[PDB]
Amino acid sequence: LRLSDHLLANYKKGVRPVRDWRKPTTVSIDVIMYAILNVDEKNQVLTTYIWYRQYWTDEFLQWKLSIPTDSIWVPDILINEFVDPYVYVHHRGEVQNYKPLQLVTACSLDIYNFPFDVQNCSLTFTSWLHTIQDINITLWRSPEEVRSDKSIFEWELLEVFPQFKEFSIDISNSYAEMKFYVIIRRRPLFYAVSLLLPSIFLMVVDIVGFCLPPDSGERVSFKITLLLGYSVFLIIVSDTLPATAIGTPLIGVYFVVCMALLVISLAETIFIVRLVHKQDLQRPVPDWLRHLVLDRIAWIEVARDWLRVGYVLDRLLFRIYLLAVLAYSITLVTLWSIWHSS
Amino acid sequence: TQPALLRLSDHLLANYKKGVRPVRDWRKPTTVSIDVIMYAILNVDEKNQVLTTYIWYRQYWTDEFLQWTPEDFDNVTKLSIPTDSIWVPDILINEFVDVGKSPNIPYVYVHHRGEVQNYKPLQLVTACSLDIYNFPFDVQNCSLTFTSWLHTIQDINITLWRSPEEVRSDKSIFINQGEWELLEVFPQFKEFSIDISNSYAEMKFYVIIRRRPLFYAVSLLLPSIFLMVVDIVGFCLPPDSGERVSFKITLLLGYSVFLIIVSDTLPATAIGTPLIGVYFVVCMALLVISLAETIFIVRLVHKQDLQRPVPDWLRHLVLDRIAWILVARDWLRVGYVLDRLLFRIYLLAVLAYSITLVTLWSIWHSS
Amino acid sequence: TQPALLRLSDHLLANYKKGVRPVRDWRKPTTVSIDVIMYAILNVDEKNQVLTTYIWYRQYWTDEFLQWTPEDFDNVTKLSIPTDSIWVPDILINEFVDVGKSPNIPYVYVHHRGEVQNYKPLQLVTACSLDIYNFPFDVQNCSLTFTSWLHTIQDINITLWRSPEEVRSDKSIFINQGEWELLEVFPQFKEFSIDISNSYAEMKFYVIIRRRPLFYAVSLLLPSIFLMVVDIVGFCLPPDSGERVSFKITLLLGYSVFLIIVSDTLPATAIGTPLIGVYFVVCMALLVISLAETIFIVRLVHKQDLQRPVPDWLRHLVLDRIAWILVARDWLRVGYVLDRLLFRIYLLAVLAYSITLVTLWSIWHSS
Amino acid sequence: TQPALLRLSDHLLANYKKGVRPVRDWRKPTTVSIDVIMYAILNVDEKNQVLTTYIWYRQYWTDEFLQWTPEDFDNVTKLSIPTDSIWVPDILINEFVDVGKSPNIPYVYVHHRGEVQNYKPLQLVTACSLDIYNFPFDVQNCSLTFTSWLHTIQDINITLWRSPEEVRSDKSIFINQGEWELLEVFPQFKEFSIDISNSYAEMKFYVIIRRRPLFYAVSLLLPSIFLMVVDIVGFCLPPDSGERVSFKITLLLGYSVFLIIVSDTLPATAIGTPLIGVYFVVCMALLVISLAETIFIVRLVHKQLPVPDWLRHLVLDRIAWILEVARDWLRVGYVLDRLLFRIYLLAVLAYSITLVTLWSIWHSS
Ligand SMILES: NCCc1c[nH]c2ccc(O)cc12
Ligand SMILES: NCCc1c[nH]c2ccc(O)cc12
Repeated sequence: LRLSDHLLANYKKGVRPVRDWRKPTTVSIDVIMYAILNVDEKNQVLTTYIWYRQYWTDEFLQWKLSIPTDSIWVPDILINEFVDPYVYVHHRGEVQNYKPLQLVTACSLDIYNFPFDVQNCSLTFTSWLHTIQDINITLWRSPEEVRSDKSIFEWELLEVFPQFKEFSIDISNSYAEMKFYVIIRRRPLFYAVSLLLPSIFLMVVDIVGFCLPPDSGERVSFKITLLLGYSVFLIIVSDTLPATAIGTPLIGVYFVVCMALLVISLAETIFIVRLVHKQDLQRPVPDWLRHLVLDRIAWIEVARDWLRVGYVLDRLLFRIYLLAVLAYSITLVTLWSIWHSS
Repeated sequence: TQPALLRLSDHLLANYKKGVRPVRDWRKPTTVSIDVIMYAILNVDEKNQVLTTYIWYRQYWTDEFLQWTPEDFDNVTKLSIPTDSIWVPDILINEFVDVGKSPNIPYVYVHHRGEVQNYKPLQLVTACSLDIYNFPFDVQNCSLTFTSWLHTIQDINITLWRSPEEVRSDKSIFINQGEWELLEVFPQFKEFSIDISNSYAEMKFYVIIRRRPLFYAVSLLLPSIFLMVVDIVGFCLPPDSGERVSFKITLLLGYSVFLIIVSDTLPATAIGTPLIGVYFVVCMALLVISLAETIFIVRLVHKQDLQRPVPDWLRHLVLDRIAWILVARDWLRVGYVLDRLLFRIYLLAVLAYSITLVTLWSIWHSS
Repeated sequence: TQPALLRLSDHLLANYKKGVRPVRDWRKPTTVSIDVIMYAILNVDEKNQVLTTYIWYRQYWTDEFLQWTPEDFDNVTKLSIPTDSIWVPDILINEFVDVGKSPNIPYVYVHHRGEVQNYKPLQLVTACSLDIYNFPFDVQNCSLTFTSWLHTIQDINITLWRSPEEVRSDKSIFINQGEWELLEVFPQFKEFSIDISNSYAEMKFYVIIRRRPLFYAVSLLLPSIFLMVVDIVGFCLPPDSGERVSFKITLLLGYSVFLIIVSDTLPATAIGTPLIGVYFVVCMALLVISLAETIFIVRLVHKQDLQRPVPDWLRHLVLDRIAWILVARDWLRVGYVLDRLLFRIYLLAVLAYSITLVTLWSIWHSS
Repeated sequence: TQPALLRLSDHLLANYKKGVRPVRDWRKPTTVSIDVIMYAILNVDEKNQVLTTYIWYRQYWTDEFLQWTPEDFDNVTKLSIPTDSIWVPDILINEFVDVGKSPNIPYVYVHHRGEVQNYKPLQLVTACSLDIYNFPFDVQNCSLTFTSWLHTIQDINITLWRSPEEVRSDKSIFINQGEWELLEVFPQFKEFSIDISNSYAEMKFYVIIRRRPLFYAVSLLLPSIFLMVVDIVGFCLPPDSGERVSFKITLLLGYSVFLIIVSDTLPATAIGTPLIGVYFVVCMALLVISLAETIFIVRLVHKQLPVPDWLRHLVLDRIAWILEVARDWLRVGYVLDRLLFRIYLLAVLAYSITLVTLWSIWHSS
């Protein structure tokens, strides 16, 4: 009890421990990651669980002692991109600080590879107000060699490595910047089942629908039901994939491409249904665009007028849709290869 | 005591009282200089109220009790002492709904002439006016006001550390990510007085903000126009006694899904739904009317039913409305002419929808 | 000489002991006038029955130790004593389930006669009843009980700064743009006694609020009405025709999705579900029953599976039904009477839904 | 002259020092009565294994240094002393995780015989083992232990202000319209000792909370059973080789939306998913299998190949006993579709049975 009274008398919080104020103090911090947490995909902020572990170098306190955090000085080393009591002090001249934190740090998020995304984010360390001409953050050891190889970890933590430069930080002329880039990976299984699994069947059922007779009215009902299916799947699209200034990911483009393609197919099918003997109306073609289109096809009552053109247009659209499906498959293969590479 | 930093700090904080305002004459109000630099507007979340933002905040007021003269002390020109030892003005936001989670930092700089610098980040959450009538092409005008919560004008006064024209166009450190882009910050100085004649000092920072609708356009708009163009052929291309019974209900369910999608991302507000939602409701009503028409004039009601006398004065109307616009046979003719009328109404509705989307885009771009 | 403020603050705070109730006679209670201004209703959580609201709170008590003659201290009649340096009473809301992220105001005005004014913004997370039987046309009242945690009437007595009418009809700074509209704030003071000699002062503010249902009406009421209307009008199709089968199938798919998201959207409390959830699940059951009727119809005529069996239950039940409403052929007649019965049931259900909506709106608008 | 309250407070705290046990004698201990009243169960995070409550915790210890004759201080028989100027028992919670944000009450009465009372609201966050295997019909049993911390009895003897019967039915102030229903608060007294030399004193405020399933009845159970019935009637209605693939994929999309809602509603634990997530996943798997088989059969029949004959013998012998070369393919597709329908009916029967069994266990409490 009386030990604290003696030590607290000859100590001031506001002053830096220095023999002379010209000499700059040295502060060391080692960042410990654990249990990576949810990342808000909106490209605004990500939340992670961290351990601080700050080590000091020189203090004018000499005589294990436990003291409240308000009885010893703690430097205001914080994070530049940052949003949202017992002290382990030794009599030899070293102090230890134990406190868990959540960064909830703002960063730049990449969605263009959803859901197989391996994005990079930074953890910059500095002091918000200190000029840091005397409290530089030169570290005790280099975390590059030791931290990178192994760590103690819906998201996967992959690699955290440091990087330093002298002059930086925009709040003031701050000498403290030891950036901690963070690499994370996402579990895609739930996202795969929720998005890719129902969508890929929406690519193969439409192929099956092309086997139906184009002139038959049953294909119209099939396309109507698939249009309702895309209407329903739009809810999944809106709920699952996030919003970003870059827009929808590379997967989201193919969804609207296939929806537009099926809309065009349905419109063509309905037009052919009208123009075949169901309604016909002896409607003639100008015979100019007809022969032009026939010449284009040449390289890779009222029956032949409409049935042939409808069939060839349906075959062309089926080829286009199969090409779109192949592009989708290639995109997923490439995304999975690049994500599993990391 | 050889470094004498302890001596300097204890000399400045010897007879200093934190609670007393630092003025030699009590009749002179203390003037606070405010600098606000935007960082992000992350997590706008619900659009009924609330606006989350991150700013970098500064304060510059002169303390007359910390005017220690140099050339006799350690010859320093800059001292840092904890914020818990000096008087700090009670500057607060009127819309200060949530304090948020921000690191409260000590050690405000104190100059050798007494000037105090109070750099501090603020993770603000404020309540402002959010008009979603033009969604997704939305531009919002939210206020970040700063005022003394309890001190009056003759106690605390508010000024700007830099001229307003510098504040408007100094979005330097702002990160240009997320769905929202900051356009303008407008500082204005309007006094505050609610009940009695104790004049307050209030400064308004009008944060003009803009939304990027690219994702929203791709996700919600382009499918909507696809359903419009499906309806346009659907009214005229499929004839009666066909698949129209399933067609109209399927597109009606699609429009209902569109209303659902608009609803989930847009919270309840004094305005019911944006203009796009109003047009979706109108198209749903038109589809209901078309379905009622088809069922009532085709199939079991009229096509299968026989010897049902249908008179009325509508045949007198079609002798004139068909000129203005341009029992089985009678039923087919009346169904066809009313279907053409519904075609014209829906074509007008789609034209109005496209025109209003163009108008909203023009307003959003010309902001 | 010393500044006027420093001398006055030293004179007031010398030999001043907080934690002692500032009265020169301990037998007279300290009257703490209370005034509350409602600023915003941040959130009304029916899940946890907690009301999140933001109010501007003012206190008013007389400290008999902080009295000074204005003739001295250079004619000063007001000060800024820190809050944590004097006696501040123990009034707090009994309904707290969370303190809230309310900023602290470290200053008060002490007048030259001892009158102390406390201004602070309170972010309240308080428990309520939150009956959702009338959703969306929902009117709810919440109490804000201000009483001292452990001070009786003989120690602390709570009154109103303003007259009850002024508190009731304030509507000054409230944000009239959210989901909830503030109807009134009803203050009334009742002495609360746990026993015969431990009466406690208590002030109750009744925050009566009213939801804005236009958004919910457009999002939920219009689609959920159009869908049942088209379901009614689709019974005009022949019961035995296969065109109704696809109609029923796709209507089932769309309406099932619609109800999935609706049931996700609707709130739920301990009492159960709103009055419209009953009609929604009733329509669920009715649509399932209609599809089962189609199942029975299709198997009769699509194949020869049901042609061989004959009705063993006879027409007695069917005869009673046709009296109440007013081999194949027999099965088709059974299908027709069941279809007519389901038509009556749908008509009754939709009529009841419309009457319920009208009654809910009339209750909501009247009060 | 001097105010009675001011003079009395000056006299009481002049010789008083915080940190020393108020009992003048060095032998007999300091009894500390306790009275805990539950107000609300704010949050139960099963993933983090933290129980967030809100109690009204009261202490009644008879201080000995705060004794005064009323006749000497203008008949003041009761005084309000700041809680930071006198000794207060250091009773903490053994299951402590976080203290939360609770209002600060800085006053405590002392009577003319030194009878201090300390009422305080606590937004406690405690760690208790939570099992969600019976969601939403789950009954939890979370402890609440108040310990002596520094003192090792014969200094502080924690006792109850009221008998366990009074504290058991503390529903006079509870907000009983939330998700969790407070069943009982049963206190248990037991002494634990680090060493045989001396023992500690503690209480065990067993708090049993039962979840109200009516919150999720319309959100999960009714939509789930509606989708089960819809899947059944969608197996029944369309022909197996007919125009069903479009309807089946629309149904699959709807049920995937339902699973999105479920994942946004159900809670997650390190133990695993509740008993209904298994049924949801099983129904998804069977629906996907049915859609894939129907797609395969329709593709083969529209291909126009007759039978592999490595399975026809077993299908006729075994698979057929569930109860034009493409015609045999259509028949075997129909047989497998009927088998899948029977499997789905068995699965929905199991789902219906387990819900009543879970409800009965929940109702048994
Ligand atoms: N910035 C608000 C200052 C203010 C002026 N009048 C008030 C009345 C109550 C209150 O809490 C605050 C105020
Ligand atoms: N002085 C008010 C004490 C108090 C607070 N909450 C209470 C609830 C019930 C009661 O009898 C008393 C109280």
